Amino acid sequence: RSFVCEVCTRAFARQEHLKRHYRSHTNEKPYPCGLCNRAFTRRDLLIRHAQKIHSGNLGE
Ligand SMILES: [Zn+2]
Ligand SMILES: [Zn+2]
Repeated sequence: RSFVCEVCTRAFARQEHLKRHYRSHTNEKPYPCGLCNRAFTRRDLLIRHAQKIHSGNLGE
């Protein structure tokens, strides 16, 4: 069929192309804020981000 990335469901036509593109889909910021569309490296950071700007109440 086609080489589609298993992270953003994109499309390709080569294995080496999607290969190097997959390397940037695992060591990326695993804490994407779902309020401002940002990214963090630590989990404690994402909490201090919303609780200080968005909000808290268990969530965000
Ligand atoms: Zn991708
Ligand atoms: Zn945010």
